[PDB]
Amino acid sequence: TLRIAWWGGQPRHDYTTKVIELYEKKNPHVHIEAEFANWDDYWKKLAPMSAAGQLPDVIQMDTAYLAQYGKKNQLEDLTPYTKDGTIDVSSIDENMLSGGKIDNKLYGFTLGVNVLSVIANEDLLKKAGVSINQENWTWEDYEKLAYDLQEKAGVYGSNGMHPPDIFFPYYLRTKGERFYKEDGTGLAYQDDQLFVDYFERQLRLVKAKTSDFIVSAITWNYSNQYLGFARLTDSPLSLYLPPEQMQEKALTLKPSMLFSIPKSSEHKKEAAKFINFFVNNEEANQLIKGERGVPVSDKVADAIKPKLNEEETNIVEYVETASKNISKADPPEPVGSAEVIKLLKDTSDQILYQKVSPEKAAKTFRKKANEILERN
Repeated sequence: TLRIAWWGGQPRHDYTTKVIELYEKKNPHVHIEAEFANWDDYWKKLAPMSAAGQLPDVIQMDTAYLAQYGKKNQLEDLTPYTKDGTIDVSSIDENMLSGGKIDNKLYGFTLGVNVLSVIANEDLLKKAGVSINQENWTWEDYEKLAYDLQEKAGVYGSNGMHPPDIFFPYYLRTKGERFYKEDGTGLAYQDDQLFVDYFERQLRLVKAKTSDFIVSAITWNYSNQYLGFARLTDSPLSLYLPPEQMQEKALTLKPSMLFSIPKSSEHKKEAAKFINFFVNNEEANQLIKGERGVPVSDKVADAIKPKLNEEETNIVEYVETASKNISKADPPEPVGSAEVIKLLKDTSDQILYQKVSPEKAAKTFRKKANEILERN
């Protein structure tokens, strides 16, 4: 047998089960045993197995945990299986895969990509008499919009860019900088005024009447999350490119999730054959239909687009457009990023809700973050 595991909701469980049944029909000698759970319970399951050396042969993995599990050669490098043909990448661009690489080894194979977006309620934009020119609106343009939306529609401008470990790095990209060094040993940006300018704008918005409720004309999220909001909201919603991405190509092709193979598996070829099937089989992807993010193969993408309805189509058309003006994905979050993230959240509300000056909070943050990461 081959063991396979993932997290998600019940719709995902249902079609993933159907994908596995299809695989077994086409591969009778391979039985698959599935385990699955919501996000929280899933890591609860996988964490003890990781160190006990008994993970499933195919592991659904998240970028924020890839570096941790890839410790001490615990994950199998997938790069050679892309080279011997086990995993076909002839229709998968490199730019879909780099969010799963650490030190030039592919510890996770990306199953789908997401792109940050400003998701807007069209009825509430109209009500306030405002609109978004997504191709080149600026951060100043966004702040105006949030103010205008409140005083002319009584609705929040936005949920707010939460959390800060996602949208401060986005801000940095809009200014041509980066949060993590690619090698994960420290923060890349060195100019504390980037930090100051980010959290001063957060101050202005949070202390304003203009500050989830999207079912708030505006919500900040990854593109995949639009499906939930668009199905929930009777108003029409649209994905817009976020402010000031054009100049430095601030958006990236973020792995929604990845498949990995643990080095302890005794079924690596069969595991990799399943991953190849998952990302390249047209029939399987008529069942997945983009729910795990935009498919990485342009052949699979072409194959499912006719079947997608309005909301799913909006996502694919958003990602396809954004993807022509992107920068290189971040590597998986480095070990100790959990501490950095907690430090950033704690520093955020010392700024927003205590009177901690952003200039003081800035150097102080950068200080301790670099000491966390310095351990590599």
